[PDB]
Amino acid sequence: GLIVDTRDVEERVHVMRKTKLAPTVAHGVFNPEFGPAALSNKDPRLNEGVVLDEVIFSKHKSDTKMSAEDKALFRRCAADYASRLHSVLGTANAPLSIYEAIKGVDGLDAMEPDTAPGLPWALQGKRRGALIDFENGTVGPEVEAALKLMEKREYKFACQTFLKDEIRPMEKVRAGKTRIVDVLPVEHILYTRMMIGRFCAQMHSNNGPQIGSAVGCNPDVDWQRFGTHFAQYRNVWDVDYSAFDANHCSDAMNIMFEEVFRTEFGFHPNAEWILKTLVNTEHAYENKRITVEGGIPSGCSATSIINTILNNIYVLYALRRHYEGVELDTYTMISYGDDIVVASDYDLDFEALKPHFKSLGQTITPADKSDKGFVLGHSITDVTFLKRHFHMDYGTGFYKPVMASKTLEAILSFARRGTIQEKLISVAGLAVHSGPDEYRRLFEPFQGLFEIPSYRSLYLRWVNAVCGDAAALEHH
RNA sequence: AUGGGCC
RNA sequence: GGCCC
Ligand SMILES: [Mg+2]
Ligand SMILES: [Mg+2]
Repeated sequence: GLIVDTRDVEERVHVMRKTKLAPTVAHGVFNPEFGPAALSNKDPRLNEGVVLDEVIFSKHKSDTKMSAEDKALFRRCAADYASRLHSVLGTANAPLSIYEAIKGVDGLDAMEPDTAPGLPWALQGKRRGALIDFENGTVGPEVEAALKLMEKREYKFACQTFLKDEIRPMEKVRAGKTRIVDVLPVEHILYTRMMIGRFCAQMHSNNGPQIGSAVGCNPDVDWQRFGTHFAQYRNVWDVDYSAFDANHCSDAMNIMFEEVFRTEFGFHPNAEWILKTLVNTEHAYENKRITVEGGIPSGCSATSIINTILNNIYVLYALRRHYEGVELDTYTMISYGDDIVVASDYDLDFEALKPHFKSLGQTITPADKSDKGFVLGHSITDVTFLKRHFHMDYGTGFYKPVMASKTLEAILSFARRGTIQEKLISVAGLAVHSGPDEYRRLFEPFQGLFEIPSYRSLYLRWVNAVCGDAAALEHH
């Protein structure tokens, strides 16, 4: 978004730490073009004269402003999408109890007991268990006091910046393109869950093309559902954004929140108010305090669902800004945050749509880059969604999420000390869809050192997961 | 080092 | 704990 202020405060918030990721035996063998993200300025792998802390805020280039006519247009799309959405989810969106916000419900995971609390708790050595009782689902004085404030709508907060200790393409490491997480205070997360926790549960349970969202899906078993759905259309588009999160303009955010979370849909009046506190935020990084306008704080605030809803409304608004008579049935789409798959039988011109996404401050481009702009005819077996391809399992005939072996190799070449065993059994679950031969190759560097799940066991597990009867069929 | 999914 | 946004 738009960085309006850049002040320097005396007290300092720490981030620059060492990476917990370490090279495994696989690394020496596979030799991936991947590595831990740069977390320091003194990182020897960084390109000369490349200032880390400067490349982290280079995503905030502007809070694009919309005219009155586009705003009224956007509002129309938001209300149309809100309509479909709640039409499918229902309208039992009353607040959750504090107990229910902490433990969650069906469709909603409980809160994480041992993660960061945000500010200003980080300036007091307090963990999450020190503020909240994740057992009995209870909160302490500070929190409760903070809840009243939020009830009063007089709550003020700041985001704590964290560099993401993940593996990335070496090109992005060297370019110091480490991604960051805007850790919000723990009370904010909780209150958000109270205000919109039921809604999020419903979204997770109802994931699919109908609501245009994959949040809460399980690739292993939903690829079949999503795959058959999309192979059903003439055109399919793998659309990429750049800085989706950052490029949400206040206009757009403010209109979605107003349109999707109205009290008539069952929401407590504070739902709209809490979300709106994500627009203009103050971000604390070491000795720096940075006030930003526009953009959704990445990681802490039903971030995925908000990013997904917006994505749906962006597509409907672009199409409508270019074509006449466009409705939600004109096309079909599933998204997960910024990740998106769009499909239609009309020769929709996504090359012409670019400017219209620009009118929102968003930059769309084809996934398959080598191709000059968006083409037509592409089928679902060409796109990526959630870093997985849609391939046909020749054993069952079901679609299966296949990850690129280069990616898998990367994942297997770095690990957090003392978790290699768990991680493997975890990655095996993903590798099984590559096939027997690839599966063997991938884990070969680990054989005789860890327990590698057999291809057969994970395969049988999958077949049942995806379609229990298909398993029974193989027995009749 | 996180929101949220999925194991 | 691990992956995916
Ligand atoms: Mg502004
Ligand atoms: Mg994609």
